[PDB]
Amino acid sequence: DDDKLAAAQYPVVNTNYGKIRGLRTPLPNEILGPVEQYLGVPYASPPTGERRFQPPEPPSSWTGIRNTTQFAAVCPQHLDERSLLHDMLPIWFTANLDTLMTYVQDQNEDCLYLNIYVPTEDDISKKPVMVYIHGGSYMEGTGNMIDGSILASYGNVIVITINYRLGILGFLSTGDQAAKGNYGLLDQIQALRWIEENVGAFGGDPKRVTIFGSGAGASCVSLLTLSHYSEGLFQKAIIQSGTALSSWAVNYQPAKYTRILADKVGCNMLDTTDMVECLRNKNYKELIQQTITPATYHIAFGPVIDGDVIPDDPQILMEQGEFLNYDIMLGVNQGEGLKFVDGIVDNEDGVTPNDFDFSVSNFVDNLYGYPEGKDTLRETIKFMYTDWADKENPETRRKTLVALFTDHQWVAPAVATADLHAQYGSPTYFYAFYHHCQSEMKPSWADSAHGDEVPYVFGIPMIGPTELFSCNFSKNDVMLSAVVMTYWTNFAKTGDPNQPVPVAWSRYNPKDQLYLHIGLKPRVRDHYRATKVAFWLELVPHL
Amino acid sequence: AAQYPVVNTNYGKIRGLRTPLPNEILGPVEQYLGVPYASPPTGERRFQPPEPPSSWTGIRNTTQFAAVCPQHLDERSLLHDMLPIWFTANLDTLMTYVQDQNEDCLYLNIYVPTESKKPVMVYIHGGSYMEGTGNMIDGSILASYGNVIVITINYRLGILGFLSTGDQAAKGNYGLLDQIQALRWIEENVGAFGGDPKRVTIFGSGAGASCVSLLTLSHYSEGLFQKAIIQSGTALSSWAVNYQPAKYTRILADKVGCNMLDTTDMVECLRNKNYKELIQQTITPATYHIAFGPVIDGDVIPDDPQILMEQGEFLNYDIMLGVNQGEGLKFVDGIVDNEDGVTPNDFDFSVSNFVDNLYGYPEGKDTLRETIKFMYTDWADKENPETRRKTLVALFTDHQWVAPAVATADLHAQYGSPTYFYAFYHHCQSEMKPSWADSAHGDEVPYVFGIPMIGPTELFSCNFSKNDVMLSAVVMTYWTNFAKTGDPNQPVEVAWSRYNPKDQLYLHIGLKPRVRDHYRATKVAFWLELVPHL
Ligand SMILES: *[C@@H]1O[C@H](CO)[C@@H](O)[C@H](O)[C@H]1NC(C)=O
Ligand SMILES: *[C@@H]1O[C@H](CO)[C@@H](O)[C@H](O)[C@H]1NC(C)=O
Ligand SMILES: *[C@@H]1O[C@H](CO)[C@@H](O)[C@H](O)[C@H]1NC(C)=O
Ligand SMILES: *[C@H]1O[C@H](CO)[C@@H](O)[C@H](O)[C@H]1NC(C)=O
Ligand SMILES: [Cl-]
Ligand SMILES: [Cl-]
Ligand SMILES: [Cl-]
Ligand SMILES: [Cl-]
Ligand SMILES: [Cl-]
Ligand SMILES: [Cl-]
Ligand code: NA
Repeated sequence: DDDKLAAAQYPVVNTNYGKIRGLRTPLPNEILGPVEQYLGVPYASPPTGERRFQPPEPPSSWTGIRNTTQFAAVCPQHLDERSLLHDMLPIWFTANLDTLMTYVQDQNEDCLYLNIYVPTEDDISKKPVMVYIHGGSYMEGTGNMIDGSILASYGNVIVITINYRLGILGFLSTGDQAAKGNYGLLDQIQALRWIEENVGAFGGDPKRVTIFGSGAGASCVSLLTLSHYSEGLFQKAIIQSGTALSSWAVNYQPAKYTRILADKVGCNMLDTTDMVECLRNKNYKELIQQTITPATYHIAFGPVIDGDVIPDDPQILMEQGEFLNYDIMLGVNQGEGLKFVDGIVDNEDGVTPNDFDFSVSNFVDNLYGYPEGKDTLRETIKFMYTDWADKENPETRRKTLVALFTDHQWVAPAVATADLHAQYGSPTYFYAFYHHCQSEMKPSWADSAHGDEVPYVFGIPMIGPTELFSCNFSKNDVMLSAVVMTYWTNFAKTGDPNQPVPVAWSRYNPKDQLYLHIGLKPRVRDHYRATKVAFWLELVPHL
Repeated sequence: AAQYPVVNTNYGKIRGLRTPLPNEILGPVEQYLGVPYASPPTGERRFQPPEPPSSWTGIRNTTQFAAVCPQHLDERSLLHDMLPIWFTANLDTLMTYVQDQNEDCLYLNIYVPTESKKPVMVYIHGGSYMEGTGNMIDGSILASYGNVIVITINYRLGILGFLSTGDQAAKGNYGLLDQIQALRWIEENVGAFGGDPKRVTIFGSGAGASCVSLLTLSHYSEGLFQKAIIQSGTALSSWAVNYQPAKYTRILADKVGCNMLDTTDMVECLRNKNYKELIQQTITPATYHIAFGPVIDGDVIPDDPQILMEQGEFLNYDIMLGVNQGEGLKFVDGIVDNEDGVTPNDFDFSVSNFVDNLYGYPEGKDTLRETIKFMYTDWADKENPETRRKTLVALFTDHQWVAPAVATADLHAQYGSPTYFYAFYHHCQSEMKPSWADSAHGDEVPYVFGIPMIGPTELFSCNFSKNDVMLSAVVMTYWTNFAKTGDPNQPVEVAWSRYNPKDQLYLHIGLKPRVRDHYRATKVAFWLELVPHL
């Protein structure tokens, strides 16, 4: 280096595709060191024209030095704001999205970019790498929305956020060879390949890559641990409030929704090859502006069992042992399913016996459909989710309904995953998350909800302002963020959330079933919601 | 001499005895033993309702127990293995009471304290309708301690009390009608003993509690008592009522040479048999059921007890009822290992058999079996073999005692009739009880009758401490306050709140008595609400 100061302030890295120039970025927090930011790094060719509804290809090489100093365009996205998938998004998701200048007026089908946050800290070795897969129900979001600077600086790990194709463009499938689906997953895989080959140039360790995600990102992470395409690309996974086993994780009726789309957009031809080519040439505004409403608690565009990328049912893939070679941390938040009681809560924060019966009846219609012994099943669910010690209390009735949806959609599938992963000694760690930041939009009576661990994972309380991310942070929030980031980055470094940086988080196994209660008072407990989980995992599959 | 008090009854004068009690600060008691309350149910009056007794001239001695009703003591029986540890598990020391038997057995015993007209507590013994006697309970301590008259009764048992053809040849329920006739006698005569016929409480344990429950639901009981205490039994359990009397009467009649198909001829033939010929026969009912007991006759018991309760027949009475923590102890006989545990195989076997025996085959038997297995598994400690033992005791206790007691209480308290509920959580030290066992079937009886205030007796079967003495005083005060006022808190203690279906307040009775709520509410709702849909 000749101009050593320029080389420090505007660091240049030589990738396999050419040189890029990033930005050394100080962090306002006095005790956090600067990070190098490389924003808008292309990891694949633009999936445009004939590459729409096709797997991603490697990016083009270049000569000279390419600036990677600001966020690239976001993947095209729209979704009906009354959609159940839209209403299940975190309380902070939309407001934070609208903060992004790239989101607001820089959507582009050319969107396969990633963002890299490198600690400037000097190890006097190669740093662990944490790769984040954002949520948003497969339809919305961007890696740009998460600043990985503080996690990187606090943990002395490289943090990478990725953009992958969303919605129709990422997941359209015909259920046959014309459009095999899973484009967004293949994008994630191609990012991980790029990372494997290029992260060494940033001082990163390809042999210590952890993938992590929340919501639909956690479903993606779970699905990647079960695909042969992912092998040798990462060694650890953290799975936050999502799984491969939930009703909205996989689309079992892709052809139906693709046809509904085609007909809304002037592609009424029956031949699937011609229909796909017609959609392939449609202006993308036309496509993403359509409202294709799935059956309740299901998805219209998302991952499919294609027989290749996802060879079979996720339960079967877990039973066959695909994910056993990864160390896995996974968990849930106490009241993920808060939106389940949207509409049915009164001004005294209660629900009526009538509302309860209706809600359970609709739950069974939508999630079980018409199984052997449906009437028995509905009755047994009502019984299990009634508090017989206080059966006239309307506020308790509200709580049990949130519990029903939380248990079924998040808790039982997480525990099933944990049990399938831990059953032969593969390292497994389970958490239940009990804290949430103060937010005026949230009801007083609400527990930790869907997306509420995310501010703690990314160290947002340390950024500076008390009022950010739809939160009002306290000193306890700062402490809890530090606890969480230490566990998460320790895990990335060693596969053990207790090592090397200093309460002991014990390993999960199906026998003792130890889990970390994460809150202001972290503590190891056992058999999380054991009776309700056993209900869903053991009794119900016979009713 | 004052040692031999004479009382004029409506039928003639009787001589009893003034008995000192070992304790000097408990008053003496006058005892009138073997008082006839009905004519002998013999000859043509076998299998007929009881008639009033005959009058007599002069003074008739009522100075010793009369002969008990015929009964066989059989260790092959489950209705025998069911009986309290004190009842029959002590053998040659119970035979003391049951050796002098006679079909002429319609006698009662009266215990009058010597301290206005006194309340009267009338006790109906248990023994599965098949065995026992009032003579086995000495009412002297309860009477003297509570300042109430205590009366124990003998009623026809087994075949002679309960044989029925299921038609008009033998309508059944002779034993219940005996109890009614004793209550009539008491209503008409107890005044001569200083008793108040307007303050009569009936009480019973086990099958005696089932009898009490059934009497609250019979129009024949009207005007004979105002209060009931119902200890560890109901009208609603599988062994309370015989829904198949003709079957078992036919089996008996065939063993004994009464093979006629005409039921009038079969009954008259049975009348001609020696009673010993009858009580000797092994007649084995379906498991958890009875061969000879109360029947739905259309008269004494017009309909299913559930239906009688919903029509409100017992709404006039003030009722105290309860159960013991671990009633169903015998359910796990033979499957508890030397470390007090039960295996998962023995758990699955017990539950499966439980369902075969109590549900037979309802709409969805497999669903039912798997659901019961789920509900009685401790999913937070799935491998613990001692917990597995506890949950089996709980299964049987919940089904046979707790759920039907709560159903009875709810139906009684529904529209504001005074109702009190208890759960009994203490038992005396006994070497033939396992160290891990909770309060079992019959374990409240020594406390109700003040047995710790005398000491270990032959029948009980207990070593007693200071705590047992105090618990007896607590129980006797509640029981006798209730007989006095209808309120266990008032004579003219921890406050025992009324039971209603909303708040569901009950008294935890033990060394630390206290009011709690919603006793085993989840398990009770399982049996009462969900299961009838499975
Ligand atoms: C790269 O960014 C820097 C910083 O603003 C700018 O001076 C330089 O001209 C940029 N290079 C190109 C090719 O845009
Ligand atoms: C009544 O009992 C007394 C006291 O034992 C006795 O003196 C008398 O002979 C008895 N009367 C009879 C048997 O008629
Ligand atoms: C009472 O205690 C004695 C010790 O004096 C013991 O031998 C006996 O077995 C106990 N009795 C019962 C019924 O448990
Ligand atoms: C943050 O708390 C302040 C009071 O300190 C309040 O005015 C504001 O509405 C809160 N913001 C959120 C997003 O909860
Ligand atoms: Cl490119
Ligand atoms: Cl996210
Ligand atoms: Cl639970
Ligand atoms: Cl007579
Ligand atoms: Cl008794
Ligand atoms: Cl319970
Ligand atoms: Na700083």
